[PDB]
Amino acid sequence: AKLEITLKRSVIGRPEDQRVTVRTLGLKKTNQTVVHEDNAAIRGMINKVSHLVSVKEQ
RNA sequence: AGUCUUGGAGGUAGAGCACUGAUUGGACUAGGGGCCCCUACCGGGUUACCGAAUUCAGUCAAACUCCGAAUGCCAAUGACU
Repeated sequence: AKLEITLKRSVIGRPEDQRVTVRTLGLKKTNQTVVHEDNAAIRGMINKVSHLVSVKEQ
């Protein structure tokens, strides 16, 4: 299915490894709501971070 | 470029004491002197006077490895952004 991905959190103050992964999700600023499909590829990014992001299912 | 995917290369942290060294303690002991006895340093007895090896347990390492993670790196492979 689909799921929404937002930010509670800014990227400034976080390492370089977790910085570009935010860029690849389409997320640039804070509070930028972005929807994608429930796939294990994007789930692996969330499982890698899970703490800049408040996840949102449907 | 990132994530997931399978595939490795590699010998730290850890852990182990099998190699390397270090080192505890007991049993045991070649052998060694010593109380010295009998006495050509020659015949043999003796102790906790030591003791190599010996095995039993016991620790220890930046330059000890039979072992060995997380990650990080080169990948192929598709998928997504």
